[PDB]
Amino acid sequence: KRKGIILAGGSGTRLHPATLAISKQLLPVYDKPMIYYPLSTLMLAGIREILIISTPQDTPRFQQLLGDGSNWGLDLQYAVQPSPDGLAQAFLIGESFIGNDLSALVLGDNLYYGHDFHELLGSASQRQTGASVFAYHVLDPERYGVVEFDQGGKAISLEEKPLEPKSNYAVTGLYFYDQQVVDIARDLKPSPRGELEITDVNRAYLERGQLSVEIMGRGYAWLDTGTHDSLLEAGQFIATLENRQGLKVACPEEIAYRQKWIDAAQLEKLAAPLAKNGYGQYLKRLLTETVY
Amino acid sequence: KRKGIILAGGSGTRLHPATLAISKQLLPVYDKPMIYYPLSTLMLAGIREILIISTPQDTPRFQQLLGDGSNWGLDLQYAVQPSPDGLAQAFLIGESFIGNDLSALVLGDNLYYGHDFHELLGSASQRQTGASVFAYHVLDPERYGVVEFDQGGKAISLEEKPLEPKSNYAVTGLYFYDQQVVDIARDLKPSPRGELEITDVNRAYLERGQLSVEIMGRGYAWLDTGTHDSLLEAGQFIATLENRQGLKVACPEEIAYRQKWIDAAQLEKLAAPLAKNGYGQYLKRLLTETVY
Amino acid sequence: MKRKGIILAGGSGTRLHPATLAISKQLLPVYDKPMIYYPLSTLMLAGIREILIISTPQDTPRFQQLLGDGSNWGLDLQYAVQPSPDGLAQAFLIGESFIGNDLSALVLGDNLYYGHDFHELLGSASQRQTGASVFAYHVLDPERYGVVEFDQGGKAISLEEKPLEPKSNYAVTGLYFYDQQVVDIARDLKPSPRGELEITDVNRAYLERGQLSVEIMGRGYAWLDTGTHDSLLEAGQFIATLENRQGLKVACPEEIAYRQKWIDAAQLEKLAAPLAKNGYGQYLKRLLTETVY
Amino acid sequence: KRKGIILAGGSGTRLHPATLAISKQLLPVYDKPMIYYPLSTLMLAGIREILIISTPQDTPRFQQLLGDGSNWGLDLQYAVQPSPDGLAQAFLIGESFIGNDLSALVLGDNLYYGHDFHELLGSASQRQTGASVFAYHVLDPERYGVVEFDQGGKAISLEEKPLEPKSNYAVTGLYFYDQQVVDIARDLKPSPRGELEITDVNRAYLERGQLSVEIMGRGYAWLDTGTHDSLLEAGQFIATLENRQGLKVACPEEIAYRQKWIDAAQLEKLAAPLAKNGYGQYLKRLLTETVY
Ligand SMILES: Cc1cn([C@H]2C[C@H](O)[C@@H](COP(=O)(O)OP(=O)(O)O[C@H]3O[C@H](CO)[C@@H](O)[C@H](O)[C@H]3O)O2)c(=O)[nH]c1=O
Ligand SMILES: Cc1cn([C@H]2C[C@H](O)[C@@H](COP(=O)(O)OP(=O)(O)O[C@H]3O[C@H](CO)[C@@H](O)[C@H](O)[C@H]3O)O2)c(=O)[nH]c1=O
Ligand SMILES: Cc1cn([C@H]2C[C@H](O)[C@@H](COP(=O)(O)OP(=O)(O)O[C@H]3O[C@H](CO)[C@@H](O)[C@H](O)[C@H]3O)O2)c(=O)[nH]c1=O
Ligand SMILES: Cc1cn([C@H]2C[C@H](O)[C@@H](COP(=O)(O)OP(=O)(O)O[C@H]3O[C@H](CO)[C@@H](O)[C@H](O)[C@H]3O)O2)c(=O)[nH]c1=O
Ligand SMILES: Cc1cn([C@H]2C[C@H](O)[C@@H](COP(=O)(O)OP(=O)(O)O[C@H]3O[C@H](CO)[C@@H](O)[C@H](O)[C@H]3O)O2)c(=O)[nH]c1=O
Ligand SMILES: Cc1cn([C@H]2C[C@H](O)[C@@H](COP(=O)(O)OP(=O)(O)O[C@H]3O[C@H](CO)[C@@H](O)[C@H](O)[C@H]3O)O2)c(=O)[nH]c1=O
Ligand SMILES: Cc1cn([C@H]2C[C@H](O)[C@@H](COP(=O)(O)OP(=O)(O)O[C@H]3O[C@H](CO)[C@@H](O)[C@H](O)[C@H]3O)O2)c(=O)[nH]c1=O
Ligand SMILES: Cc1cn([C@H]2C[C@H](O)[C@@H](COP(=O)(O)OP(=O)(O)O[C@H]3O[C@H](CO)[C@@H](O)[C@H](O)[C@H]3O)O2)c(=O)[nH]c1=O
Repeated sequence: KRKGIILAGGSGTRLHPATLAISKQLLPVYDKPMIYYPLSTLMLAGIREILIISTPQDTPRFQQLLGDGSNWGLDLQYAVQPSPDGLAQAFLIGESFIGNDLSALVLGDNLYYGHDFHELLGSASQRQTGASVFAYHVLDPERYGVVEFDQGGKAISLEEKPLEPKSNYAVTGLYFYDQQVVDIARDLKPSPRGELEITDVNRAYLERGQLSVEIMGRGYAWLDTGTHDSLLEAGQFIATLENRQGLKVACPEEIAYRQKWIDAAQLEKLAAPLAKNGYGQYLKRLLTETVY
Repeated sequence: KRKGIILAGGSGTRLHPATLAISKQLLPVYDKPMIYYPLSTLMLAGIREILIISTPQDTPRFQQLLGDGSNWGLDLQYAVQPSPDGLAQAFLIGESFIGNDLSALVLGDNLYYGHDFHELLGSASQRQTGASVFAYHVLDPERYGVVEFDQGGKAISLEEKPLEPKSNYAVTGLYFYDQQVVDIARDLKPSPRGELEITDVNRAYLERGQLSVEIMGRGYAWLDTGTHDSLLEAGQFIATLENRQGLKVACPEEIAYRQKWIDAAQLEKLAAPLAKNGYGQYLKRLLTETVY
Repeated sequence: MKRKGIILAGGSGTRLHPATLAISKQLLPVYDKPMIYYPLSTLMLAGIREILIISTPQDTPRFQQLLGDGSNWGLDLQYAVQPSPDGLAQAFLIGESFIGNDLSALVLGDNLYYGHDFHELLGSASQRQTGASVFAYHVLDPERYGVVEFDQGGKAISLEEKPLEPKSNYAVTGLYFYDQQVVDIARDLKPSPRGELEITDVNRAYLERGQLSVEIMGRGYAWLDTGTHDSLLEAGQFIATLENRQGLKVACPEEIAYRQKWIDAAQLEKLAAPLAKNGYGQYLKRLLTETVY
Repeated sequence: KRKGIILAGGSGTRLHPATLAISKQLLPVYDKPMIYYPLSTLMLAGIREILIISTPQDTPRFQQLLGDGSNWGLDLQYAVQPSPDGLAQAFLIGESFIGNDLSALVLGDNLYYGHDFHELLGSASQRQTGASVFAYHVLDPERYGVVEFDQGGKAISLEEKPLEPKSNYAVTGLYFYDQQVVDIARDLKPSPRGELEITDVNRAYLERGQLSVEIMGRGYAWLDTGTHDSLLEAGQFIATLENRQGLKVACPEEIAYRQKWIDAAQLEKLAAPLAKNGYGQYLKRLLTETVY
């Protein structure tokens, strides 16, 4: 059983004054709230029990939007991160929620998309020992956790936001962990950036020979919605796919239905109040159409 | 003395689930909140005393964002519209705020842009009798209030969302009124579709020969953020201009400064807390650069 | 086994007027490189090195100027003219001598495919040695396309070209793999009510013989076509977003050639040289010393 | 009478490999060939007699697209620039075309748009002395000719592509000249950059107190299609305006009709060949719709 965490707080300075009114994670990516994207990622990984961590001010907003998850066949819980003191804090704030389980963390502003993403997630969720992370070729690796490989394609080092990156492979905001993660996190000291770093967690596993770094190929899209510009680009990306296909990306209701976490009667009840816009009409259609 | 009103309420059924967490009027248009755009419109019209009308739930959000307006040389007040029962309710809700003064109303999701907009506004503002409104050629006039002209260019008829529009000219969401508006609004009954219509207010002035209809030329951009797609397009539009020019659209701080409503010292105090991001850096730069 | 490829890159481009009064739709850019690069890349990724480019009489020399005989990219490119855009199936009549007694593949010039493991999706189809293979893709407006209907078991049961009342939301994309039966099939075709020699009629002949494989191309793949002004803009934006995020380029023939070992490192450095004053040349250079997984 | 020149040559290296296929000025901007835009600019300035200069290979292609211009009420002529040796060569190549007339040069890859652009053009075009150029605030002045002003608003220096710009005002790719330009261009020698510079022509006028630098306000769009990114952005801009308005930008047939250079019957005849598409349909619509 893997438990899931969505880390959806974080500093808002950058996006002010746009996000003076709204935390980044509540802004729409095209036609739905940003949080639906990472939420769908956990769902596609087969995870139904999820802890959403956000700021004292946004946590109540998330609860209002998403409730307890029961309408979607999920178990959502919530916790507050008082200060954005680092990704790895997720595992301290989430210690009691995780228990003795395996886990997965996804970042609030990370959007993934592509063919057979469900299988890629399935493959990582099924390795019960160590940790799995994903490496993606990017233009500006200095902005991210960076992973270096040897001549044989094997991962050999990690560095957080290196001044002189050793590769162009970023470690994306999606992480699968075994039961070792909490104690690793508990032992960390803040980096010089003043954060409790997920890269330090991932390095702990790498130093024990227990970090699986899978390449997320260039056929996938991995987008960061963290700037005004990237938020725009991501909206256009989603729009182009949805308008071409007549299918929506990261509709939790659809995913719950396809996974059999809710039945047709439940989906029909979710479509009603949204019946007057394209979203509800979309849900209704999924009841009478086979989609492969 | 002309007072301003921003009508910033409205139903969110359309934009759900994106606007399930945030109403249309608080969503960013690229890099700043939507309400900054119509606010800037009033400011460019020389209006400093402005009433913001929103939903019960949104008024405190607007208040948090904007305060009393004193930081920007403005006098901002707030009122609530309990149900989106028509644009003309603005004059009932704002009857006391208006007093015996002239007024202007702008719609919360309307974004205007172009060369000599400030002169177009000033001219309408200087007309102390009757009403003034603006007509703009559009592709789908059936979505809007539509104004018909005779062979000599005189406005002859108005119709709200006509099934068979008489022209391709939409009446935009920006209206200037004399003291007659409140009593005209007070005598209106709701339309078949159940709204107290701005088009009916406008028709009352037309039928007395006191409605001025100015053509807003194709050189201007008049956009609305009413839909997912149009918000995306409005974001791209603003981004292209800002990134080309190194100037921002609808920064209230800048407009206030340029209009002499706040001095250099006040502008510097506004920029400090935003100094870590591009918006604060922008305000500071405005103190040392002459922009024509 | 060798399969031979065909790009159908003709037509009038009427929907794109007046932009296509200047150039063939297939020479217009999609973001940073000519549209034709994209379908060409698709054939290359299917392991196909010998490719006939069919175009209008006026545009044929323009493609010859851009691409040449293909030898610098390790390919064998040839050209033939379609006098009038009288149907996709005409590709097999125009290309009959080119095809000879070989397996073939046709890709449409304004079709742009992208996604994870597309390379393997192409290789599975290209490596078959019998029947026809085509791809079904869920779309919003199936009435604009060849449409495939399935029974409750997932089996293809009918094909209709541009149906006013589509039987499903699955379009048959502009990518087709054929065995040696196709030329004789095409030869017996008559113009449809639309006035064309239809690929859909070709595909129905295979279906009738139980020899049509319809593979679903899932929603994780992007299949776009640049037929409208709007569509072409959106395709450019899509490529741009990917390229700017990744530091990698989509459908660079020089890269794909180098990766398939059809050209060597020295060959690539040579291609990069004349292009080095721009970002595209710089990227080719970077590929010589960067391992990309 | 002023005569016009469109410099539509150059290598277009920044656009490789797209411009291996085609001259940059033959590539579409959204819906019509790039060259329509600068052509429309000249036409909007009242100019009917225009010389189009391009490369040896492309000049014939422009002749094929546009012909002798008689069908649009113009007199279009062509000349080859053997090598892209500087904007000022347009005055040498075009020496005989110009004769003893006033002239104007517009760059092939520059796109202007905005309210009262026609009046802005008319003012400059109708002057009968000196040189007129336009200054536009930009984010990256180092890429352009840069004009500096004194405290009084008076232009005091010009630099081409300065590493350390003295201002954020670029001199755009539109230039109006009296009879002095040809002899000025004749005396120029190639710059450090290896080019016969328009900026050198402009400084010759500035030295004699005969350069009018007019500010093109932030209300106007001035874009150029020189990078892949900027060509994309220009296309989206045009698209947004065209789809909102149901009007098209830079349609030569329209402009010619509005200026009375062609009549209705002439216009019907031009739409006929284009009727099966949205562009022909638009021309037809112009015959029976009054557009203010
Ligand atoms: C630091 C911090 C962040 N966050 C949230 C905010 C965002 O949704 C998300 C990521 O924050 P950002 O600030 O975009 O990304 P950043 O924290 O610089 O980088 C992280 O995210 C990258 C992937 O996006 C990784 O490559 C880096 O290794 C990792 O450290 O996590 C929190 O909820 N709490 C925090 O304390
Ligand atoms: C099912 C579903 C998927 N997605 C997103 C998740 C992924 O980013 C992307 C693609 O979904 P995936 O299920 O990973 O892959 P997809 O291309 O649909 O491929 C599936 O469908 C193909 C066609 O039947 C099969 O041949 C593949 O074996 C199968 O994996 O779409 C959604 O946003 N919502 C969904 O309801
Ligand atoms: C009806 C109503 C609307 N609103 C807000 C929501 C939006 O910011 C703005 C406009 O409402 P919408 O419903 O987008 O636009 P719509 O109401 O269809 O039409 C209005 O706005 C159009 C232009 O935007 C005009 O051409 C029409 O004449 C006028 O009736 O007004 C309110 O705040 N309260 C309301 O009662
Ligand atoms: C007439 C015409 C114009 N344009 C371009 C030129 C400009 O970049 C932009 C706006 O055209 P202009 O004629 O400069 O300006 P516009 O905003 O239409 O304003 C005009 O129309 C207004 C409304 O009737 C008048 O109040 C103004 O006096 C008049 O100048 O559109 C075209 O691309 N094609 C056209 O046919
Ligand atoms: C009819 C015809 C087309 N062409 C070129 C033009 C384009 O690159 C490409 C496709 O032409 P279009 O007119 O977009 O596509 P269209 O003929 O409507 O539809 C075809 O392509 C669709 C996929 O794009 C399929 O779903 C249909 O079954 C198929 O008939 O083929 C030619 O070169 N010659 C032709 O005779
Ligand atoms: C190699 C290459 C690919 N492409 C396009 C074709 C596809 O649309 C898209 C993805 O390329 P593909 O090779 O199909 O798939 P990609 O996501 O890179 O996955 C590969 O790379 C993965 C990461 O190492 C491997 O796990 C996979 O087994 C392998 O198939 O990129 C290009 O445009 N140019 C190229 O040079
Ligand atoms: C040098 C040269 C250029 N051209 C064409 C190419 C373009 O359509 C147009 C401009 O060329 P570009 O090289 O993009 O623009 P660039 O030459 O960097 O700069 C010019 O254009 C800038 C405005 O776009 C100005 O601000 C500069 O003062 C001016 O020198 O002229 C020619 O046809 N022949 C030429 O010799
Ligand atoms: C001053 C200012 C303007 N704007 C918006 C309002 C308009 O949509 C657009 C253009 O502003 P306007 O002031 O109406 O027009 P603009 O093009 O700057 O033209 C001005 O500046 C020109 C150049 O000095 C003068 O020749 C004109 O007479 C003058 O009106 O920019 C802002 O968003 N922020 C601002 O601070």
